[PDB]
Amino acid sequence: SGFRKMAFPSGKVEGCMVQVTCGTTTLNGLWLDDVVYCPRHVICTSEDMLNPNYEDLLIRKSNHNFLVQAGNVQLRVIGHSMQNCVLKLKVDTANPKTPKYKFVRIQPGQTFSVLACYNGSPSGVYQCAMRPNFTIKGSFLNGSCGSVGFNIDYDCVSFCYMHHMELPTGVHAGTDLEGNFYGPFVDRQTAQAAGTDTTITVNVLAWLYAAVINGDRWFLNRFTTTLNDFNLVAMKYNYEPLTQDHVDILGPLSAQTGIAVLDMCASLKELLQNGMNGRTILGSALLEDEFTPFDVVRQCSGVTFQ
Amino acid sequence: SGFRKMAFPSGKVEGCMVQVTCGTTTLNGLWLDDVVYCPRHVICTSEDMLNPNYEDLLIRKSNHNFLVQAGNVQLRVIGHSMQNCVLKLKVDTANPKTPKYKFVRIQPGQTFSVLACYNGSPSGVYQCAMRPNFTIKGSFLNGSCGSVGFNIDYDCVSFCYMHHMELPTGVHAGTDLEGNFYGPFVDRQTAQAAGTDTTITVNVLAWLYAAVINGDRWFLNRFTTTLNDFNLVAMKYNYEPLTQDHVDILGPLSAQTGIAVLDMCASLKELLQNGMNGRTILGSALLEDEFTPFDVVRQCSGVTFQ
Repeated sequence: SGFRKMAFPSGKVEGCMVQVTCGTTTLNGLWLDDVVYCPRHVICTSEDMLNPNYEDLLIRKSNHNFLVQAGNVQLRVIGHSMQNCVLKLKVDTANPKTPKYKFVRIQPGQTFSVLACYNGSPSGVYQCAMRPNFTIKGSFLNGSCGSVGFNIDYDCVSFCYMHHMELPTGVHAGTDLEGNFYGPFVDRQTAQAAGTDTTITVNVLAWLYAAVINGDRWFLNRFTTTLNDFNLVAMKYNYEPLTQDHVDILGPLSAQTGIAVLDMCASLKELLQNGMNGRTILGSALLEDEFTPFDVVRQCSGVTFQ
Repeated sequence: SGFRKMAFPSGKVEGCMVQVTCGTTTLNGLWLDDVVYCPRHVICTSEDMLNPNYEDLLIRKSNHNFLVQAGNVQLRVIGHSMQNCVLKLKVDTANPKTPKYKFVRIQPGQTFSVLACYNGSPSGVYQCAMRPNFTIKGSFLNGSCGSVGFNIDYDCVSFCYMHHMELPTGVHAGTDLEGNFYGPFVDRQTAQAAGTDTTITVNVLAWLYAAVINGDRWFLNRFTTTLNDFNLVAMKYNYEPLTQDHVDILGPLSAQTGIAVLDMCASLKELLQNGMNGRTILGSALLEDEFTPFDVVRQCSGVTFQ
C-alpha cells in the first residue's frame, strides 16, 4: 500500500539521448533508428529568435554544421529536414539501444514522465500532467530543450513531449515528436503568456477515489448529482468539465469502491462550495489533479465484488 | 525554473534487477558483479514467517534451490551466504551492466530514489526520505520485496535501501545492502510499530531556499532569530531540533541566495505559527520535508549523471 507520484523507469529513454550542437547553440536530441529529433531553434541565435525564418536558416546549414555526440562518439549527419518545430537529423548509425517506440499526441489531463537532460545527459525524472492550458509545470533550466516526456505501455515507449521553452509564469511549453506545439505557442521571442489554467476534474475525482481506498471517507455524502449540473458548478470553480469519456475512464474505480462517478461528483460539488475546514486528504491540504484514474488503479490494485 | 520532486535517472539500476525464486517464493534481486543480493525471507514460506530460523532453513538449501532469472536468461547460482537479513547468491556470470557502485548506510532525513520492481521487472521510480522513525512512506505491493533505493553522485550509484516489509500503519521497512534493518525492525511477523514520526526541519529550510531561488519569496520576513528561539517554537509543531551541523550544511544555499540561515528560520517560525493564509509555496499548501540541501543544489544547477 501507500500512494506516491511515480514516474516510469527512465532507462529506455536514457539510451536514446544525445547532444546536438549548431554553431554556439547546444541542446538535447532523441536518437531512434538512424534519425535524431531536436527543437528546430538549435539552428538559431538569440538575435534570430526575435523574428526567425526557419526555412532560410536551415537552407544555409549543411549536414557538417550539426555535431551530434552520443557520449564520447560523434555521429555523422547524412541528412536534415524540418517537420513543423522539430529538426530531423539522419545519421550513418542506427541507435542499437532504440526501444520499441511510438510518437503519440496526448490530451490535456493525461500524465507522462519527463527525463530532464543537459548536454545529452540525464539529470532527473519526474511525473507531469499536460494542463488544460497546454502547459506543463516542469523543472527545466537553460540547456534542457529537447528533453522528452513519455509513457511506457507494455515494453513500448510512447514519446509525447519535447521541451522547447519557458513562459513568464515559469510553466513550460513544447511539441509532440512531429513538432506540433501543444497549445497556442510559437518558437519565436514574442510576448506570450499561458491562458487561465483550470483544474483537471477527472484527476481530482481519481484522487478522491484514492483517498477513499487509503481510508479517508470523511468527505463522502449520500447525495448524487447529474452531469450537466456538476459541470455548471465545476465551471464556476475553474474546474474542467467532466465528459462521458471521463465518466467511462472512472468506471473501474467506481466499480471497486461501489461509489458511482456521479455520487463522487456530488461529494466534490459539496467540497468546492463549502471548502475543506483545514482537513488533509492523503496528507494534502489541496485537491491533487496530476493523478489519473489509471495511476490510482495501478497503485491500489484493488478487487471488484460482483 | 520550476521545482519538482525529482528522482535520479533509474537506467543504471534497471540493468541490475533480476527475479529470485526459492521454492514457491519469488521476489526481486540486485545483480552486481557476480553477486545477487535479495531479502533472506525468499528462503521462507508463509509457514516459516511467524518466527523463522534462517540459519537452519539456509543450511537445508543447495545452490540448485535458487532460480535467478535476468530477462529470458537463467543465471547459474555457484554459492550462497547470509549477511544479516540479506541473502547473497554468487552466480557464474559478472553482470556486464554492473555500474560503478557503492553500498552506503544513510541517516534519517536523507533522501533517495526507489525503483519499484515486480518479478525482476522495473515498474516505477519515486523519491523518498528515510523518516526520523527509520520508516519510509513508500508505494509497494506484494511482489515488491528486494526493490532498492539509491542515490547517484558523480558516475557512482550509492545503493542505500532494500525493501523487506510493510508495517501495520502502511509505511515500509527495510535494510541497507549489508542487510542491517533501518530502525528497530525484524524480518518476522511480530507486533512491530513505527515510533513517533517528526518533520525534518533542515529539509523544510532547504525547500524554502528552493522556493526563493524560483521566485516564490512572499513568506520572507525581516525578523531574525536565535537557534534556541527557533527550536523552542519548532519543538511544539513535531519538528526535529535544528543543530549547528544543520546550519553549516545550509551554508551553500545561504551563500547562493544571499539570505542568512537564521533569517530563513525566522520566516519558518512565522509560517508555523500563522499558517499560509491561502498562499502556496512551489504550488504546495503544506511545508515539504523530502528535499535535502544537496537535492535543491543538484536540481537548481542541472547536475547530470553519466
